[PDB]
Amino acid sequence: ESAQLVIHKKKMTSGKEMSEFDKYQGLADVTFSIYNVTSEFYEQRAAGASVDAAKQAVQSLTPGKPVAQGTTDANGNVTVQLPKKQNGKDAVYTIKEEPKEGVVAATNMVVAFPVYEMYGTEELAVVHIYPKNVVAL
Ligand code: NA
Ligand code: NA
Repeated sequence: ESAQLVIHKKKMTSGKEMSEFDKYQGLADVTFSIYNVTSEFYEQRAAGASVDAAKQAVQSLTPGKPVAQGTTDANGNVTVQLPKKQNGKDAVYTIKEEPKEGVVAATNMVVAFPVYEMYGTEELAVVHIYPKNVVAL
């Protein structure tokens, strides 16, 4: 009933691990805070938003206390576990990078369960993400 979310923080110059990103240095000691936006997603949906629009909307929301937080290790990685469901519904989370001196923070990202490899037929129990700031890139 929980999935692992593996967050890879890269200094940038599918849902599965992507070897392409190994060209970039991993950044240690970066904290990510993960917020439950499940209710907010379903509200957007009930108001007629598409799945994509609903995700885009809740991307800017960080309601309440983070359900999880993790700080990257020496290689730039951290795993957190997240419930696949919240209040009986397929869960949606907003992932926020905490500000850190000398680091360009990623834009907030949304992860909506279940996750399929981008879509394949097998649900992922391990989801890999690579938060980035495209405007900065
Ligand atoms: Na998804
Ligand atoms: Na990044």
